[PDB]
Amino acid sequence: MISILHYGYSFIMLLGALYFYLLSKDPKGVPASEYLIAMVIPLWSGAAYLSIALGQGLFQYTTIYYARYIDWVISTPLLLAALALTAMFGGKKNLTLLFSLVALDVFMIITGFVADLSIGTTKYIWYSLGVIALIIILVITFGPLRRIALSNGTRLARHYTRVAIYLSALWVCYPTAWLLGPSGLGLAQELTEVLVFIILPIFSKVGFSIVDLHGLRKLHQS
Amino acid sequence: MISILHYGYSFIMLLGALYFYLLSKDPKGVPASEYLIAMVIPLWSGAAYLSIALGQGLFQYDDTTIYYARYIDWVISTPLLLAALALTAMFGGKKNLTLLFSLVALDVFMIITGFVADLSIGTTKYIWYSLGVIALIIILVITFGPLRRIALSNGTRLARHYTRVAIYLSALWVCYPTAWLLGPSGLGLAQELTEVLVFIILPIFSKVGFSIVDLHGLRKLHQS
Amino acid sequence: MISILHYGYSFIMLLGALYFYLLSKDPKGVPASEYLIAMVIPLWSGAAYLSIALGQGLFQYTTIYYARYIDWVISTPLLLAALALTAMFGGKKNLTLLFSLVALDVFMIITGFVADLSIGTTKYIWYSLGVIALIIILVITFGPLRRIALSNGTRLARHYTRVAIYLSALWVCYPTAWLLGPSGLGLAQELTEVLVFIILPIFSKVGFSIVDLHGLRKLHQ
Ligand SMILES: CCCCCCCC/C=C/CCCCCCCC(=O)OC[C@H](O)CO
Ligand SMILES: CCCCCCCC/C=C/CCCCCCCC(=O)O
Ligand SMILES: CCCCCCCC/C=C\CCCCCCCC(=O)O
Ligand code: NA
Ligand code: NA
Ligand code: NA
Repeated sequence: MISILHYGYSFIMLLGALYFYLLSKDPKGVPASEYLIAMVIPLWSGAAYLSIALGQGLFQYTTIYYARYIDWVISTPLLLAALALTAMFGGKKNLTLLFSLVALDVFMIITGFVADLSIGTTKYIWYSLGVIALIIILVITFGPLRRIALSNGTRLARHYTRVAIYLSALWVCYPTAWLLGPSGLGLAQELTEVLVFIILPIFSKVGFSIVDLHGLRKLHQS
Repeated sequence: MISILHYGYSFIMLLGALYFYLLSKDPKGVPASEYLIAMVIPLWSGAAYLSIALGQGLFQYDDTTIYYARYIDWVISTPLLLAALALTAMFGGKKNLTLLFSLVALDVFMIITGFVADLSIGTTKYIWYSLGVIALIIILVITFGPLRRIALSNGTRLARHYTRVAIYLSALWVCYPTAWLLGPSGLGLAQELTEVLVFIILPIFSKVGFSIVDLHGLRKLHQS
Repeated sequence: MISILHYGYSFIMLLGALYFYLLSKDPKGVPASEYLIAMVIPLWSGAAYLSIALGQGLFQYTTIYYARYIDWVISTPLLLAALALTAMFGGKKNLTLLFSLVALDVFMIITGFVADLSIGTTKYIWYSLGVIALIIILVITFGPLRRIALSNGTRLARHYTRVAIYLSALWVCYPTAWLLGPSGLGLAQELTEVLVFIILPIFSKVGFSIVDLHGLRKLHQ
């Protein structure tokens, strides 16, 4: 079942990527960079999850699904780049703030991988450092990055706020599931965790970019 | 012989790098970025191939030898080659860094699928290989489609140079997956030594030859 | 002792990062990018050294403190980015020159890691390539990068020269200690090398950015 769930996930990622490609051909004032990011996220995630479907992107250590961290260390900084570019839509870019989010996010994913390879107190030290990074990402998202969005007008700021809440609600679920599942407290079964880390990322990747791209495209004049 | 071939390759990479450095000192309207890219490609490749010459950048796996240092080479040198190609198309005009990074992403993916295919067996190997070939097809579609249209937007003379470089690169690059499939990593029709020689000769043309053709052509556009 | 030294180091890195964050809130004409670089360097290094403190970022092979290379491959190109941005302060950026330093530096760290995994002549081939990369970094630092600093006026060039000497003096210590210690000739003891690679980087990361940011901030008035 776990293999078939990952094949299904990879197929959905491919369909999402093809949909964003089709949208990119009639871009409605959204820059090509947003369409590229929206395609790379699911194609990379799809490849990483295909490796799990094929029985390659996991090892016994309990099963470490290490291909999830290979996925996230690329897909999650790109999702924050997408969020930042939405805040900056129609205005000056702040690439310093964008790269601040990239740095926090790459660190967060690495601490999760090291936490997964760790045992005892050590595991929860790494986990806690990753949670601290996520807290700072959310502080930036609802603080300075939101102030940039507000500077780009009512309609853009409304859309940014929707995308920021959508992202934040889904992202807090990842460390929650991690802690409850086999990598942490071992309260939830492996299959439960697998389903959560199939369904969450469908919404976090393809769902996020449908919401984000549709909302930006709606701002288009003629 | 295999060790000596790799030492020889690394020496040729170093000579190429020194030549591009000397050209960079009298740049003839070509931006410093193009000279830097042209030097990083052969120096990185030369270091990776030095690791093979020293007996380090390879291991035994499925009874075959995986020359893993080739993938360490290509995952850096090949996206830089497409960046060089893209910057040629954009010469004298607005840069499209979105298209350039599209090529970088496709290319890094392509090299990673090759490495994973090499570590794989059976149907799994050809799934990864096939995904890398699809990435190369999309790179070539970009090269002869939208990237060529950018070159044409920069005028007849630039577009003539771009088209020459695009054909040169494309002709060499389609050889890599062809050799890979025929050789020990794939169907095992071609012998290890044949594959070693192909993956010594091809990259001399793909790296140093490409940047000689590209930089000479760009420098020729300069009026002194 | 080795574990406690690494915990202490990680704590000093955290305090440095928090100090640079506080400076960033009243930036005195220094761009946000400089404060971001100044924070990433010690936080990344702190995390890498925490892995050693916890007994994770090392293996027996001699002990390879592999977490040092994970640290340096990110922290050292960022330090050269900081140095390059200082030279370019108040003028046009030369990102080609900056990325030239990044490329040489990442290569240098990788040769050190490969040298550490190597034995005999092979070890010293990789080590020598890394030393050549460092010499080119220093030639750039005191040649073309210093000429950019001089183009940005007397006060900036005075500050740049101070931070270039500070960085250069510390950086030449790393390959010297590496060669003398267990990874090289094995003349210096493991504990001596551990202390050198605790003290040097405190000056190379937090000390460097205190000197750099204080000097740039002083140019505001
Ligand atoms: C294991 C994973 C490895 C990851 C692999 C990473 C690849 C590194 C290189 C990428 C392409 C570089 C892009 C080049 C940037 C564009 C240059 C540019 O903008 O040039 C401006 C102009 O030419 C000057 O005046
Ligand atoms: C091993 C960890 C590797 C992490 C690499 C980072 C992954 C890719 C994400 C990078 C951030 C992309 C930022 C794009 C900025 C676009 C700016 C613009 O559109 O003008
Ligand atoms: C590991 C595979 C993916 C790694 C690379 C991902 C690249 C995609 C992300 C960023 C695109 C950057 C676009 C820059 C836009 C600037 C404006 C322009 O000139 O078009
Ligand atoms: Na967006
Ligand atoms: Na070019
Ligand atoms: Na600086």
